[PDB]
Amino acid sequence: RTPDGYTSDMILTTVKELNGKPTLHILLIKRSLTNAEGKPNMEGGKWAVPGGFVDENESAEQAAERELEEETSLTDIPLIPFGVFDKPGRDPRGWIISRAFYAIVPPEALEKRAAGDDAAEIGLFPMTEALELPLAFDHLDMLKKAFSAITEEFLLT
Amino acid sequence: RTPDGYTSDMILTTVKELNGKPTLHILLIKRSLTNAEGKPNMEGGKWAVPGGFVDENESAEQAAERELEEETSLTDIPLIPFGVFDKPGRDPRGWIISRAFYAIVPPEALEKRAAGDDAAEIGLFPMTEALELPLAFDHLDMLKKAFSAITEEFLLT
Repeated sequence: RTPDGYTSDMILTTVKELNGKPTLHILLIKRSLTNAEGKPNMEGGKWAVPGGFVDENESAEQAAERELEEETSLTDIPLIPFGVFDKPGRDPRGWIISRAFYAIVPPEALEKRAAGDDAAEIGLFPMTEALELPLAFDHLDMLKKAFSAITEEFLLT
Repeated sequence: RTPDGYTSDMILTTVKELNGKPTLHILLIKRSLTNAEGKPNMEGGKWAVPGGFVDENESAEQAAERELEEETSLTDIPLIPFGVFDKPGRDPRGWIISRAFYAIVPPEALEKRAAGDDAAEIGLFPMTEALELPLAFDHLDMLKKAFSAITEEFLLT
């Protein structure tokens, strides 16, 4: 018995004004209602952080650097590791181990994707609102641990 | 293509006097010359940190807590995560992802194992000497990143 997958998942954040106050926002992507065959999707309709499967010939970091660019065209962004999500059962599709990173990027690239041609599918949420969404997998746990770590970094300054 | 394994690897350290100076030591375990069949062992004869494979029904943390007890009978020891070692090729046996932890324990349990009935096989090394050993897999990289993190924690006090 070996693992079914390794993923690189990204808490992608920015700071922007909500009601004239600087507020931490997160980019999230709603899972399709259907899979490729047109039947009901696992975790269908639930919001997920951006990310993807890591390839045999890369590190989770390399996969996160790539997935950052595919989703936003950002390129010179350090990704901060903040955990591993490996709790048995986290992903119903099998034994999948997630390496989780956060990044703090300028708001404009995230607004572009939330407003582009996938708009119904992508949102830029204040983090307190994101925490109340219907979230895929253990992603609520991911967001709570990221929020906490990011906040504690912001507090130290 | 999925991963071949997930491991929980432990940098197990203590502080004790070497030439009347308090020095960081590490417990390491020499890999057998042979595998179970009696033929040459992968990474045979090379020193490795304690650790083991994580089971489908546990977290890497649970596996580290267990492996701490099997190797030393310590039980109330917080394990500090310090990285993931996922670099392609790190383990010749396949695609194996390591979740790495450190712990700082009292010297006596580590001295017991280094002096017990596996004595030729187990050593408690000053960390600077451990860094020069013939080390299995990427464990040199693991020890250098642990040493660095542990030192920077000790410096903050």
